[PDB]
Amino acid sequence: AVDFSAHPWKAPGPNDSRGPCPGLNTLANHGFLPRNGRNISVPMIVKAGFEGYNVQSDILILAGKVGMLTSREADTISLEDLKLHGTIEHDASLSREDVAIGDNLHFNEAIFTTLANSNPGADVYNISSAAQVQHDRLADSVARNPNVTNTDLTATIRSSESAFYLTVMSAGDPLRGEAPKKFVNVFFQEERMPIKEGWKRSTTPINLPLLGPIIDRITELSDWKPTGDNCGAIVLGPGL
Amino acid sequence: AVDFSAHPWKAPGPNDSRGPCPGLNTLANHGFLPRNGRNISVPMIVKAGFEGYNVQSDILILAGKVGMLTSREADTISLEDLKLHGTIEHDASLSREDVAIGDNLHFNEAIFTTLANSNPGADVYNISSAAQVQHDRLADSVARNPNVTNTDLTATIRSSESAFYLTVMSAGDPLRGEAPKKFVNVFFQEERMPIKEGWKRSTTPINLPLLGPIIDRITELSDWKPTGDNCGAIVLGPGL
Ligand code: HEM
Ligand code: HEM
Ligand SMILES: *[C@@H]1O[C@H](CO)[C@@H](O)[C@H](O)[C@H]1NC(C)=O
Ligand SMILES: *[C@@H]1O[C@H](CO)[C@@H](O)[C@H](O)[C@H]1NC(C)=O
Ligand SMILES: *[C@@H]1O[C@H](CO)[C@@H](O)[C@H](O)[C@H]1NC(C)=O
Ligand SMILES: *[C@@H]1O[C@H](CO)[C@@H](O)[C@H](O)[C@H]1NC(C)=O
Ligand SMILES: *[C@@H]1O[C@H](CO)[C@@H](O)[C@H](O)[C@H]1NC(C)=O
Ligand SMILES: CCCCCCCCCCCC(=O)O
Ligand SMILES: CCCCCCCCCCCC(=O)O
Ligand SMILES: CCCCCCCCCCCC(=O)O
Ligand SMILES: [Mg+2]
Ligand SMILES: [Mg+2]
Repeated sequence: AVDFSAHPWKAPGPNDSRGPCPGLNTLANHGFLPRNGRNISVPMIVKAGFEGYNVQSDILILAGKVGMLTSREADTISLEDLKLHGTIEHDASLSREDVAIGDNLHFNEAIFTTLANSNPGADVYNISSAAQVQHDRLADSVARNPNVTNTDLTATIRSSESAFYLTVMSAGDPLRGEAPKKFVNVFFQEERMPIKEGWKRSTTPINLPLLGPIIDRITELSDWKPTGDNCGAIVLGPGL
Repeated sequence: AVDFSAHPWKAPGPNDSRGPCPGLNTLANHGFLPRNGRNISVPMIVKAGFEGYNVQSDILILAGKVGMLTSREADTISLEDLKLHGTIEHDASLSREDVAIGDNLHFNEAIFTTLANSNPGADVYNISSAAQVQHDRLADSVARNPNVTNTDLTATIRSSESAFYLTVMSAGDPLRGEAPKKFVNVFFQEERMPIKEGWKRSTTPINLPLLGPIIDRITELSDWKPTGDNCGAIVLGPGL
């Protein structure tokens, strides 16, 4: 009963709220979430992620309610609210700069180069390439950001995000933990579902049982180590 | 204008969900929240706290959305869900036991003795008595619970809770940070608004600007120090 032809991609206008998350931004750009990116609740996110990507309520409720903390409203956010550093938003992003040394909100092609150039010799990104990218992005933050934060929690969130692009933008079974570069690149660079390019919503549900072993393997292959205090404390609201 | 005659106290039935919070339990017991204690949203908490206690949306949105993390639902909790240790629920409670060594959910008269016996020779509890109680309760946990968690965050939450009973159950201006023992005792022991005893909803709004100096003073007088790592990390959801 979901009609993708009734969900065309449209570029956001200058006052349409967009955040640091390509997943939610893409849903908004197709009208699965409000195109203005505002007044978004967790039930709305659950429905949009199901309809758009076949992502299940388990992960979207867990992440969604943490995301709600970033606004001043009782039960909604704007997508831009999610840029709040140290709730979910973190250093060593795949396509954004660290907030201490740049723009933690907008897609940045220079940052994205690392991901774009990963898995040489193949037309997919996969678990080993995803891990290499995480290793390299963290190394970049440690090199260049004097305020870098790197904890078990940020590392887990980062692997979760890599698992998302490998699964949601997959061509075959999302279980395989690989996704066409052509699909993933459109997802990040244009925050668009690559429909003309051949992408289709997964027919396999993407939930925590599916993602968990992928996340853990990405972490394992990334050669991640604690670097500092390692306290997994999140920011509980804006303006504290 | 709030009609308290239309909000009578009724004892919870066997299937009514109740949690570790006397504030929310009392609102449920008067039907300001659903008497069954289920499917409770942050907007419902905001409205109930305003109507019942004149507590404003600043504190209830902030605390409410953190409380939402304790359930598996998109935008509601059951009151019992709030017992989840390490989200809001903490050791050295005023009226509950530490989860590692007892029941962190139900009112416990033996624990409550410390509060009940505080401020000898006055008919109010006040900021100095509240601080002494927090000191003594923490000392008890440090003595008897080898797994005690005691951090900047838990200390702040604890002082916030003491500030709540001093203000919401006040007779005079809540600014004064003192409340009749007869009112506070009914609040904890029966999770009832002490209307027959003479209590009335504050005509002064109770918000973060009002609570903040009370919180800080309680902490200052309590001779507080952190335990161990002093890591302000919360549990982000159940079953992790
Ligand atoms: C469930 C609700 C969601 C919330 C609240 C959320 C929130 C966020 C936030 C705050 C970030 C920024 C982290 C950072 O890079 O600093 C982010 C990144 C990301 N999210 Fe989401 N997200 C959600 C769902 C999704 C979904 C459904 C996808 C699907 C593919 C997704 C894919 C991503 C990816 C790939 C990134 C990494 C961007 C980068 O590192 O540059 N997210 N998310
Ligand atoms: C006017 C509103 C409220 C009042 C007056 C109030 C009052 C209190 C008090 C006095 C305690 C301490 C109980 C003790 O130490 O034995 C407490 C504990 C608690 N409250 Fe509230 N509360 C209010 C709102 C909230 C809200 C909105 C939430 C979350 C949605 C919440 C969650 C809790 C939790 C989880 C505890 C347990 C902490 C612990 O003792 O371990 N409260 N509350
Ligand atoms: C936000 O959404 C709620 C729920 O649908 C609605 O009642 C409210 O009017 C909306 N506000 C705006 C500004 O659109
Ligand atoms: C990822 O693809 C590369 C190149 O095809 C391959 O060498 C590597 O084994 C793959 N890793 C996984 C986990 O499939
Ligand atoms: C960031 O690091 C610099 C250099 O160490 C330091 O002066 C500054 O206080 C830090 N800022 C934050 C946000 O901690
Ligand atoms: C209400 O909470 C119950 C658990 O108490 C949960 O099963 C249900 O999905 C929630 N939703 C509704 C429809 O009330
Ligand atoms: C609390 O009451 C006691 C006894 O009346 C008094 O000694 C003490 O100074 C009071 N403290 C405050 C903060 O008012
Ligand atoms: C296995 C744990 C995954 C959930 C981590 C906490 C919530 C953050 C959501 C991660 C997804 C995202 O950030 O896009
Ligand atoms: C300013 C840091 C506090 C962050 C919010 C956590 C919960 C606030 C405590 C509210 C009182 C209560 O738990 O009943
Ligand atoms: C319930 C905890 C929330 C905040 C507790 C610590 C700060 C005191 C209140 C904030 C005062 C203010 O700046 O308006
Ligand atoms: Mg980031
Ligand atoms: Mg407790």
